[PDB]
Amino acid sequence: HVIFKKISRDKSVTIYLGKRDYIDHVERVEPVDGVVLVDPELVKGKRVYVSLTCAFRYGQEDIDVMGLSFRRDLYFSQVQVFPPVGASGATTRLQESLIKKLGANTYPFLLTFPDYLPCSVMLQPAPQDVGKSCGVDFEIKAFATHSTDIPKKSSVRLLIRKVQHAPRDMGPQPRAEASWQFFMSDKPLRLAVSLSKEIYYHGEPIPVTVAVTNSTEKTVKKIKVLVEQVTNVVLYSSDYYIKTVAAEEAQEKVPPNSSLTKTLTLVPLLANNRERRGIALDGKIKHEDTNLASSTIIKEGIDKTVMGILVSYQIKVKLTVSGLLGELTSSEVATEVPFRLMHPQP
Amino acid sequence: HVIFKKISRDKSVTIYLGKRDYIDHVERVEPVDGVVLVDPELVKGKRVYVSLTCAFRYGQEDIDMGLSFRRDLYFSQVQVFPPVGASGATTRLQESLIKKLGANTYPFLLTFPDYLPCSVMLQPAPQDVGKSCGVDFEIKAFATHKIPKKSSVRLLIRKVQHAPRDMGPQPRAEASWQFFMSDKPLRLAVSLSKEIYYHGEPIPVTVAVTNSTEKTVKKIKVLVEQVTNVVLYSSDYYIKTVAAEEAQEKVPPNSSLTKTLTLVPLLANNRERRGIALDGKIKHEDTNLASSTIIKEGIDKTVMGILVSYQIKVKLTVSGLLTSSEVATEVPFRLMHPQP
Repeated sequence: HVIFKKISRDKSVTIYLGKRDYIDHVERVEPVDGVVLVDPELVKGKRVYVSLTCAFRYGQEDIDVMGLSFRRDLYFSQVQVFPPVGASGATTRLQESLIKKLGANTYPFLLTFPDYLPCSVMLQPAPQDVGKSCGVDFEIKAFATHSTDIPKKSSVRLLIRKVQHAPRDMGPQPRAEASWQFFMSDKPLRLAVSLSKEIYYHGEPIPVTVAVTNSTEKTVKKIKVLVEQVTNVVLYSSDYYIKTVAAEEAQEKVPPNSSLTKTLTLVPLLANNRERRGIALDGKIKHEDTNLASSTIIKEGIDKTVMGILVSYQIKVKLTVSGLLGELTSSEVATEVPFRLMHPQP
Repeated sequence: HVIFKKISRDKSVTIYLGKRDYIDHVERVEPVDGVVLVDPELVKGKRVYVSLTCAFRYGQEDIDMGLSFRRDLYFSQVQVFPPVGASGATTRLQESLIKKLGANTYPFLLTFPDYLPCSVMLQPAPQDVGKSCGVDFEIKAFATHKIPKKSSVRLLIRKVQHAPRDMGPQPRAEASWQFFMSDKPLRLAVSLSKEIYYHGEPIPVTVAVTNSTEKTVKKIKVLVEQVTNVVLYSSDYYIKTVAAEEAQEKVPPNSSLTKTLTLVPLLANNRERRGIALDGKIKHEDTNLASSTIIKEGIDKTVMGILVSYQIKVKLTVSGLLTSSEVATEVPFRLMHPQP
């Protein structure tokens, strides 16, 4: 979108990139295309490498106590860029323009993503947690190696994002119908759930049309619709945990042998969901305001399991019915229907 | 398709067309291009118009007798005689027919707008002896002094859709359920082979079910459902099962099963059934089940007529701890004729 630079401490290696965000489509991931500008006197008789790193990070910064920092590399790849051996391969329009502008000391790099990688997802801390941080982030590091024996001064690092957008074509209209049976009763309780579409945007309302046809003597006390964020953490073992994001309930109760068809609109927002621990968010560039994490789309039929933070969404409708032992005691019937919460295509 | 003619009863107007079927590509509909041969002695001082008409029709004959309903969903007409100046843009078909027939041929072009249905009829029951319903298209050329019936000539045409070049995503539907006592879930997932299927082509329905409840899934049943939308004065719906298959396998508590069942929706298995949507006929010939209607996205006017869509319904019979619970989810697909 716009060309940005970062110069190393010793001013030996300068890195150039065209964009911060790199879009993961299901079929293919957008490659990291860029150039490095070197000072030939400063890089005389040393090798320069450009690396791409995907890291699972845990920060902890307690005042007066300790500073513990944890890191696990899910991906690491590097290509040599200096000294040049022959001509470079296929170059992008961005790379060709930048070599043309800067000069002869400019050298291109291309780092690619495989199929088994997550996206830039961070986890929200509580006000109980002052220095705690958790998330998956992507890094490009250009470094020189004076091998007369890695200097920190020659190395220059820059944060990037692997992002997913909403697909060109929408999925099926997500809908489910259920007919439940009780202790001895011949008559059933029927529930039908329907959403307006498969994919919703951040801030967009979700019209959940719910159609309950109660034909029993049982009274439906309240009907509750809730947006559930399914957060999956994969590292050594796969760990699923569910959190409620947005919730609304109808004012009307459903009578015995009577039906109700009501549509309920739910808006999931981070502005309503602040201060809660473990809420998955879309990864920041540098300390800016963010939203709730986008739905992760994984490539089908891949060999290796995807590690990191994987985010799923679902509409749950809960029905409290008057169960056994009378009207005073109650039991639950539920339906879960998944959906995608995603950013629009630019 | 070859060139065909129909002559007026008084032999005043002869209409020529190159084809009967006109393809509704979603972005633009194929226009009706033709010519009209006229007799100048019989048409001296008269005005000739060629019209295109879309009509919803209903017929009733003999129970206790005659009733016919008609709604013109579309009407447009163009004047051809007497000619004022020169013709506009002409197709190669129009130019070839003007040269071959001579001086008294006049071209017509009648275009379709975006909001129109396709040629869809409805199948009657065995007992329904004189009952017929459907949306049909008409081309009519007529002379005007007051319009005589003898001077007019009418000719049936079809608005048809074929399967698009670009196919949509692989159709997937997931749903989970929690029962009355147990907080344990039952998850059902459905996947299809294709987004678009052809007439006669088998549909592989891959059903995946993971049981965590204390309850047993007795039978798994898959249905091909024809959804028929009749729009005139209000939007009305009815759903009819076309093809049905059930698997012999049952799913126990704390178990998982993935099964793939094959269904072939055909009219041959669905004859003698009332309300079944069918692709419109030319004249009494054998047809198939109606093709899935594709409507242009973001159009201003509501589409009237008979609109046909297809869906895969899978329902699981879940036995309790009197009668068993049923849980179901739906997934759409398209059933269409292939590209010529």
